[PDB]
Amino acid sequence: MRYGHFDDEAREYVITTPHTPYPWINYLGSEQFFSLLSHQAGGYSFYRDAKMRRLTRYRYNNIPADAGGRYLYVNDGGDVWTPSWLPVKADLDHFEARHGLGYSTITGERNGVRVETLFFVPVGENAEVQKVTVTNTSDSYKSLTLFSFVEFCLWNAQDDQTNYQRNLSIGEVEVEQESPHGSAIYHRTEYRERRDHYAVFAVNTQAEGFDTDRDTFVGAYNSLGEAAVPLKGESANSVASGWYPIGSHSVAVSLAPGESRELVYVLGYVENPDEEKWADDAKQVVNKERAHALLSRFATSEQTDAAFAALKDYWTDLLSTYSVSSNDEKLDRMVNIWNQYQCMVTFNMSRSASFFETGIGRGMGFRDSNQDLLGFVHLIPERARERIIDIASTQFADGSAYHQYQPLTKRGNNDIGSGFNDDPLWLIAGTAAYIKETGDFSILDEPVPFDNEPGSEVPLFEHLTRSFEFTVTHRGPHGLPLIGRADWNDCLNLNCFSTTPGESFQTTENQAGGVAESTFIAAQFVLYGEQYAELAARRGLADVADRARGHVAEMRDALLTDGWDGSWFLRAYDYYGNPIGTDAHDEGKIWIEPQGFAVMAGVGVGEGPQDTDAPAIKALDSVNEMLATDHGMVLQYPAYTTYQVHMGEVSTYPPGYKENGGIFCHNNPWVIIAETVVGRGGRAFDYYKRITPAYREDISDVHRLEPYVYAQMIAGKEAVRHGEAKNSWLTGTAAWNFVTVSQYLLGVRPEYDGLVVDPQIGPDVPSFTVTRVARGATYEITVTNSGTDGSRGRLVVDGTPVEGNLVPYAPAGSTVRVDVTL
Amino acid sequence: MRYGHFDDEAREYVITTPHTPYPWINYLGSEQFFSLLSHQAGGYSFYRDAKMRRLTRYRYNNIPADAGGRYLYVNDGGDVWTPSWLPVKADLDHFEARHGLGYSTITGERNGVRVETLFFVPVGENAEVQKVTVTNTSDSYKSLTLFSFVEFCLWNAQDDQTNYQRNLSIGEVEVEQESPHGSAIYHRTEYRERRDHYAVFAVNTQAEGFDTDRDTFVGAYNSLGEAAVPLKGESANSVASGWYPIGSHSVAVSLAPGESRELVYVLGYVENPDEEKWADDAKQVVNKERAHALLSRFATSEQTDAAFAALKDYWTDLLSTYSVSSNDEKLDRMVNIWNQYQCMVTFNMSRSASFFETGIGRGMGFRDSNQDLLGFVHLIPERARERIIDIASTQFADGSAYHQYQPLTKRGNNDIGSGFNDDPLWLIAGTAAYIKETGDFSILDEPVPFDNEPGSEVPLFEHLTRSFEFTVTHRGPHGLPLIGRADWNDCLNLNCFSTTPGESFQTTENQAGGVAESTFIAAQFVLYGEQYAELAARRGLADVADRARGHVAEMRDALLTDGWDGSWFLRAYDYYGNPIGTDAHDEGKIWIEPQGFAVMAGVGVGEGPQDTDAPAIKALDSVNEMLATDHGMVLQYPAYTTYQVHMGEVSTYPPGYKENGGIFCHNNPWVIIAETVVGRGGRAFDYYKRITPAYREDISDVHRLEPYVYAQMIAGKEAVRHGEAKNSWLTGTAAWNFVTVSQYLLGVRPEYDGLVVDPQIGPDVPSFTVTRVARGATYEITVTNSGTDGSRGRLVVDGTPVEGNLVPYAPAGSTVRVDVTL
Ligand SMILES: OC[C@H]1O[C@@H](O)[C@H](O)[C@@H](O)[C@@H]1O
Ligand SMILES: OC[C@H]1O[C@@H](O)[C@H](O)[C@@H](O)[C@@H]1O
Ligand SMILES: OC[C@H]1O[C@@H](O)[C@H](O)[C@@H](O)[C@@H]1O
Ligand SMILES: OC[C@H]1O[C@@H](O)[C@H](O)[C@@H](O)[C@@H]1O
Repeated sequence: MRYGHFDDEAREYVITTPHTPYPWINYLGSEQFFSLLSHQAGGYSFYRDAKMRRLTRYRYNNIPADAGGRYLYVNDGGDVWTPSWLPVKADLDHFEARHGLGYSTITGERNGVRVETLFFVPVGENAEVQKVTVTNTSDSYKSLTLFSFVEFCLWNAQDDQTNYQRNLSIGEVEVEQESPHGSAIYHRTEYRERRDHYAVFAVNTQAEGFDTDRDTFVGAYNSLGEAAVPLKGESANSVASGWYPIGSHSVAVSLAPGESRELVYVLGYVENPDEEKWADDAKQVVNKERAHALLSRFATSEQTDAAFAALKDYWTDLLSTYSVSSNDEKLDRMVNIWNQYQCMVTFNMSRSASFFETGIGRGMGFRDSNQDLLGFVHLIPERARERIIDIASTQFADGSAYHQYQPLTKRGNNDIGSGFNDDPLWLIAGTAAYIKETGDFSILDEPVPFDNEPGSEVPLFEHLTRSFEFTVTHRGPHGLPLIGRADWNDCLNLNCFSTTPGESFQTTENQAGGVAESTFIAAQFVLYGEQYAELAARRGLADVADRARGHVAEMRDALLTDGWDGSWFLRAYDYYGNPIGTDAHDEGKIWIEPQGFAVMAGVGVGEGPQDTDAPAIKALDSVNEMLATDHGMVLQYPAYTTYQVHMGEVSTYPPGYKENGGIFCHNNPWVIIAETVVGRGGRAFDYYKRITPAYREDISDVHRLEPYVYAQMIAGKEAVRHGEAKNSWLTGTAAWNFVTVSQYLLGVRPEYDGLVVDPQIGPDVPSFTVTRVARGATYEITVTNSGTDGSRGRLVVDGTPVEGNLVPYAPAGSTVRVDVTL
Repeated sequence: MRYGHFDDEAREYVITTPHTPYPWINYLGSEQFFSLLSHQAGGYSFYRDAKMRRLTRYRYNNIPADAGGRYLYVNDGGDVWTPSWLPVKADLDHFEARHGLGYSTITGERNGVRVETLFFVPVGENAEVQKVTVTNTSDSYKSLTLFSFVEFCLWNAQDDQTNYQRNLSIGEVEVEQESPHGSAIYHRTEYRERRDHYAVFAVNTQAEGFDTDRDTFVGAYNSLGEAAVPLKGESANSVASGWYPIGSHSVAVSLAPGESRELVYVLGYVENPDEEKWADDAKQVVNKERAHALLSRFATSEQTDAAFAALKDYWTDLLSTYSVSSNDEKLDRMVNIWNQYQCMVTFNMSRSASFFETGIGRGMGFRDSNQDLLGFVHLIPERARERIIDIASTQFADGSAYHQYQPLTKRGNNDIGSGFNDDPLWLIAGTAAYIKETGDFSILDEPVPFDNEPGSEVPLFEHLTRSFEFTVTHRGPHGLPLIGRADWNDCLNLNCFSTTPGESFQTTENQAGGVAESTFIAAQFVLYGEQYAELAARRGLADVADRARGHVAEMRDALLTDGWDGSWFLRAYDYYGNPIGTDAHDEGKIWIEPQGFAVMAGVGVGEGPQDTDAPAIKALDSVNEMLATDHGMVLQYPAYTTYQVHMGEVSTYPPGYKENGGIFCHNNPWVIIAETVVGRGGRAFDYYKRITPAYREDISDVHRLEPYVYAQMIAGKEAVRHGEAKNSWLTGTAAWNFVTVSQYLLGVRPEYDGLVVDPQIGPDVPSFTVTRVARGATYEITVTNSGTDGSRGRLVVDGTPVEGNLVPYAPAGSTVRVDVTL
């Protein structure tokens, strides 16, 4: 069953019941200011840093989940309710929430009163803005008191929740009932201290009253759903002095039948230059100039409406780079709208804040930066370019890099340090793609430091060389790369050997040496080894290139021998050299990562889909028989039922969950592409459909999480909860699925010397057109598709039949028409 | 107004309403296993380590506060309620909660049904046990279904609340409906991996049904107060697979009028040897032997009742060391019962967990270990002795020590390291007191390592020498000890100079050198310098002693000159040698720490209370005019109204809170004693009364926190919330107040060569007897007291008038009678 439906025209998902299987959130804000917003108005806002600069408080593991948010308590003749349904849970005659691009509306009607709220963060604005519309839809008169509600976080969220001995005493506000454009509350905790910023909560009309103390507003022994002030019908005008500060105003609205009222609220993040902090000599009153300026900017519905439409323009113009038209409206909505939206969010948010990720840790995987870039680089190339240079500057001079990178500080994480031997090659993956997309080889010439050390700068290409050579000099007895702490799979820790709860599986190493090898880094070395060879060759470094090709060929040999178990690739070699991922064993006979990434790199690919002796085909057939379920392909099988001390975290998970038999979506697109590579488009589109939001909307009660975005993890076949997802939104599944549907199924992928036009999607999408803007030009690609295994497209270019699958990059401002037949 | 009353004969505080100003908790367990228990049954349990080994989940900053705990949902013919009132909040005909020593009872009656629950942790047991008694007090028949409720924490509480990406997938249970003695649930999260321990939740009767999944028991979009299973009237028999695991059973009870039912529940922490973890070969089923054994131990009311009484015996026998009988029952109840109880708790719990301290950080201040010891050393000398040796082993070879000590690991905290130059002398304060109490000078001969380094062991006395000499070699231009990062006052950071939110005020040092001095360490050096001199001299090290006396005399000189502002002592010298705590300034003219500790050490004490030119009297008169309020003495005055970058954290607090103008109770007993020293007992007893639980019970609505225990912080005169407390229970206020009332007001303090009998309490306690057991002997001390300033007691010993105030230590098993006249 479903709990809403897609509104393609509006570019929205519309949730028609407050009773979802789990809270479904949206992301607001696209620059420095962000918001988490559920269909019930829960979650929070933060500027830049979701740990140190969080404006509002949100409790993970609340009972019930999503119990606090931005609330507008309606008091209608004594009866108190909220349009978000929660916290109050009053019977609503109508409820609807619409999640769109950088905004959401929530609407509730009860007893002849309808409240619509537009939530969004404006462009060029560090503020969450609420446009409220109250409509008397009854035949009688209405006289209402509306109580707005926000609960503040004391900025640093880790502290706010763990350091009560200090922080129950530092809460401070200022109250400005007669604000230039209405009424406003200032949460200024620690502005007295080292903070040069405060928060503002305001409404563009004169408030009847207010409240900044949470215990006075809500009452003792009261849940948000029973708050005392709204039931009383009148604000308590509480002034906070420590404890829990809130933003709250009462607004009086009288309405004839059919008559409506519009109100605008702003949640703002205001900073001041250090010298400009105080309005007064005594340094007690905050300087509110900038806060008034922001509030002058949203004093009217007309202003607000314009900021909104502008936001709509931003996103409208942003998503013009790639779109498709098909028989299949689910594919269309994913390719054009929801998958691209999700990829921008992963860029803007990294892995900081989610209903699952708790926003306390500020870091993000070096490997995750790089994979994420592949999904948004067609949208924001100049930004992408700047990202590639940021992360590459933290790279150690020996080729390794920090396993985690801080986007806010643009520095590697020292505490975690290095050691994950797949991390380095990921920088090549990022560079190569960025350049194929833009043709900006100039970046390779850009100066980049090692470990952010001034005067150590070398051309970026030399960094790729460090990354390439790192694997060459760190191989094991079989010639496969040493795994180090882990490869892509963080829970594969072969140098951990831990028996002590609370030691870090990824960092702690209880045995010093060993020979642990990974087939996945091997496959990655062949794949991104050849991309590096391509870049060195074009660069004019022919000697370096042929030589790197030489290593790549060596790794290709190793995989197909020491890396091959007979019907699929081994996953790794352990500390003592015994194989991992072999049919000889009982559990973890087969792992998905090396099967997909290795065939992604042509290793084992024979003559065709018919070449069933081709290892790549044996592997892919093994992946189908042993790992693929209706819900996606599981990570390995069988899952580990007892703890394997030699293998780190992977076996600490119960069968069917996460890295132990979970369906890790991130790595499924690897098999999908591998399937287009070997020439089985139908099987590739099948797999892609099994894990894609649009196609899972029907089984929402199983999925639980948002039907519009990818989640990291869907419980595998050995979990009772199979089909159930966790960890939605922030995941490399987005980037890799976009790259899969856009470049391999649809078949439109940038190359250095032109645009490949190679569709591989199977019979289920017989016809489609792709519109893409590449190098200033627009290509219109009209595909007629039998979808037959091993059929590749013939291009007709601008009315003239051509040979091969590459289309030459036309000049900027050009329109090229490409006819493809499969 | 009050919310209960003291029950002295039961040794309990009884809270007669569920509607306290704030949740009032108790501590259960006295060995390895502890529980936090509010008057509403909220809080949690943990074994040893409140961070890594926490059995049950508790949310700080819940709305409303205290919303989850151990709940027994009563379903009486459809009407669902709880005896703890919360979560459900059903109208109760009767409610009462009684907090006693290591146990509590909670009782609720609604519609002819009464449920009494005895909560306690048994001696020699790692388990919280609940004795439930259901009594049909109506004239009609009753048929009830009781639903027990516990919500598990996934052991590591920091992880459990921040690592959802991993931990929403690792929740596991086992359900045993037919347990040897009833029904039991096993929470075994991560037992699959590195944990050798699980938890058990059971009832000594056959359960009708069960539930281990929180979302099924409580329901979607439901608060604990609305849980779905109890409303339904029947358990859902949920099996937890990830998400949130709970312990819950339904029990069917039918009752004729007047007839009652008794049920026993156990919350248990069961470990297994590594080789004994599994009942099965497949290693899937937990070995429940030890869990069954524990449950066999509490299968009956008779067993339970005996464990209870034994617990009562433990505490009855434990608090036999010191008691007083007086006209004043509040003094009596504090001296005999509540103050002594609180001191044991600080020992057992350190600073790990309370409703204000969040149990995530495992550490405790080195200085706090030492001061705490002074309050419980008469109770548990052998343990104390072991503590003194534990902390002293982490001390660096140069005299400094870790500022924080881990009691569980018996290791100094490395991350925080050293630098707080008052910390070292605190080890002398601990040793000297322990030895005066016991006469065990043998400890001074004990081998102790520096920084836990094998082979570095030196006699303990040498450690005291390191501590003594550390101050001698770390003095400033005026001859006062360099403050380092801070002295006792952690928020006095003179080498911080920070302007960056999130830098640690106590550790980060933005300026390398300076000359910051502290008068408080100076006073501490004179006080504990002379104790050290006494110990070296007795030890036979005459040269070392006279020499240390020499330094002590030098420090005395410095304080009364470079340390004296005219009418009180300066607080310190800053980084650039400018005074802090001087009448020349506008804010922080006077600080309390150096006034009390310095006169505690006789610095400035003249001829008598009449000697008004004596600096000690000027200082103490200054403390009275400028710092003392009806609620206690404030920390400094006036409080800082703007941030002082040169002074660290102290000024980040708003006036009247914590270290900036808050009433820090810990340091008030310093002035109180200093007042008995100068000979003003009435003023000393006045001050003591202003901050003591028994005497504040009347103004509970102001205090807010528990009226039976000391809190760390009462808002000072410049806070609007003046009179309001925070941070109850875990504080050095307990130790120091006990030492104040027991040794200085009442006047009974151990010395090396005998027992001083020197009362100084003022007119308000005209007569009292003290019963003290010291060195195996019992002293009965009968005081007749005019309470006149400057009157000190004349001892008559065993019928014979004697001279001076010292009574010779009689042999073990003796009874000495001491008559005192004042
Ligand atoms: O780190 C512990 C310290 O935190 C500071 O913020 C508090 O003001 C102080 O009372 C406490 O000792
Ligand atoms: O464990 C597999 C993957 O897990 C993800 O949670 C991490 O972000 C990613 O870096 C890793 O490759
Ligand atoms: O450190 C982040 C990692 O945490 C592990 O517990 C998870 O299994 C893995 O998916 C994730 O990448
Ligand atoms: O800050 C003053 C006091 O604060 C307490 O929290 C610290 O534990 C104690 O060491 C210090 O003396």
